[PDB]
Amino acid sequence: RAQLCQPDAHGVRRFNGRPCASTTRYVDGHKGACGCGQKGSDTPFPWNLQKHVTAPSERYFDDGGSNLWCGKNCGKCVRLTPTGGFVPGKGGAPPNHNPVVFMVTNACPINGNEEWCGISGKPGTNHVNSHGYEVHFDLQDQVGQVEALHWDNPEVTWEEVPCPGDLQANYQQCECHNS
Ligand SMILES: OC[C@H]1O[C@@H](O[C@H]2[C@H](O)[C@@H](O)[C@H](O)O[C@@H]2CO)[C@H](O)[C@@H](O)[C@@H]1O
Ligand SMILES: OC[C@H]1O[C@@H](O[C@H]2[C@H](O)[C@@H](O)[C@H](O)O[C@@H]2CO)[C@H](O)[C@@H](O)[C@@H]1O
Repeated sequence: RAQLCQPDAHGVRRFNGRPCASTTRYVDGHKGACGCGQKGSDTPFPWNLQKHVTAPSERYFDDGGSNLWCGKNCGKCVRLTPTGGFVPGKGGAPPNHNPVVFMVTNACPINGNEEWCGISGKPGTNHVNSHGYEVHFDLQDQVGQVEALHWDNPEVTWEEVPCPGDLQANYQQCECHNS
């Protein structure tokens, strides 16, 4: 048993009652779906390639909707805490369980990401991905910031939290701020 969050009666994986999420890492260089770069260009601000930022699965990104530009949850922050688990063959156990806060600045669409981001309802509606998680967080890794955490697709618990001050200030520059 590599996955430590066990499915509840509705199939949703949890760990001591808290909901779990799967995670992956990505590199693509795009500005992304919250507009965190210069208007009209596909160029991200450097901080949006360097900091702890995430592309959640589509139905969380837009709070049940399908908009892939200025989703409802752009600019939210989530605290992810490793459980020690992982999907066998698709991750590993991390060296510690320090929690890390990430800011939503992009989206992981269902199309082309069915295994991890193919979840057909928002959290709380008992819809899960193919590995049993109600939400997925794809972590930006342009500058190796996920490797610096030594995270290889860890299973995590997840919660929304207020953003740290520096990430709030960064988000103010994104086009979707106040949309
Ligand atoms: O589709 C989500 C995300 O997947 C990333 O690839 C995963 C891959 O699915 C998994 O089998 C392997 O173990 O890990 C990699 C890295 O997390 C891919 O890099 C992303 O572009 C994609 O958005
Ligand atoms: O990059 C600006 C462009 O972002 C689009 O979102 C993409 C994002 O670029 C990509 O990194 C991620 O993997 O997929 C999302 C969703 O397809 C956004 O949809 C566009 O409106 C925007 O112009």
